[PDB]
Amino acid sequence: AAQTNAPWGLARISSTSPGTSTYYYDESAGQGSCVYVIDTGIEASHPEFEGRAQMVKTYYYSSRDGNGHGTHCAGTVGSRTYGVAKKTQLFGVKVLDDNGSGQYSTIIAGMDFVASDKNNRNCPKGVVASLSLGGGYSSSVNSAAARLQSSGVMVAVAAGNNNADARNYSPASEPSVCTVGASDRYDRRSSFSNYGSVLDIFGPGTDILSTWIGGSTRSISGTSMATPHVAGLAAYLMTLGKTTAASACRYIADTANKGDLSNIPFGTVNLLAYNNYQA
Ligand SMILES: O=[Se](=O)([O-])[O-]
Ligand SMILES: [Ca+2]
Ligand SMILES: [Ca+2]
Ligand SMILES: [Ca+2]
Ligand SMILES: [Ca+2]
Repeated sequence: AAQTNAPWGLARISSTSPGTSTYYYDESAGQGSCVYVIDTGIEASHPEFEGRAQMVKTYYYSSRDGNGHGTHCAGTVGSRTYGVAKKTQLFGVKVLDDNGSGQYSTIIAGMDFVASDKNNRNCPKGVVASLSLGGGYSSSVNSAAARLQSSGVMVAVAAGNNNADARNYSPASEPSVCTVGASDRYDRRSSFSNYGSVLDIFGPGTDILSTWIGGSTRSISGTSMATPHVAGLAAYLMTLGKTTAASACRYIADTANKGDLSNIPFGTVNLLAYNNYQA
């Protein structure tokens, strides 16, 4: 399948070269998979989600996304226009308040929640969790992410936006999950992207168009935007039967575009998420 005039990041994930604008992907499109977006919520009523999104948990007075961040990330996972995996099921877990903030205790509970809640959902092709969030190093937060992964969920987490080594941030620094850095449309490391040995992969993260609250769209930047590209890619590849939740991060690294990013510090992987889709 071909989506013309796609957001650059979608075109990038199905290309061996920067500078194209069509996204190519197998029409299965992540059908039968599920992606949990653990964030500020998801505006499930957005036409872009086509009834495939729903809120399943909140720790606050509403399950509504009063911020936009979670809706944007969910859009990059699975919206019809802005998403990687255009037929996946999206589940929102609101661990961040409408200011985009959340206590680590709440974030941990949300991860635990997903590990169990997947047993209440129909996801025959597998389960992914996307965590576009983080803060300073916490062994408890890392352990929660490790448990979620161990439970059979492909966990993708943002590296962080500190232009620093991700070793000092969580859940970025948990080795067993998929830690995602950000690139731009010219295949440069995004100016803000964290780096380091713990990164597994880069995805598009600068100037990413997606859904926003109030039935709208906007372009924003962050490792938060790169992460859902990788989460959606995992769901897509799992639906194709090419990999599993336990092995998807490694598979994505194996099959990535290699050596094509600039300003990658010595000792950080030079790997850009790629679907290797061949019609
Ligand atoms: O190229 Se675009 O319109 O910023 O995705
Ligand atoms: Ca409500
Ligand atoms: Ca450093
Ligand atoms: Ca890892
Ligand atoms: Ca290893």
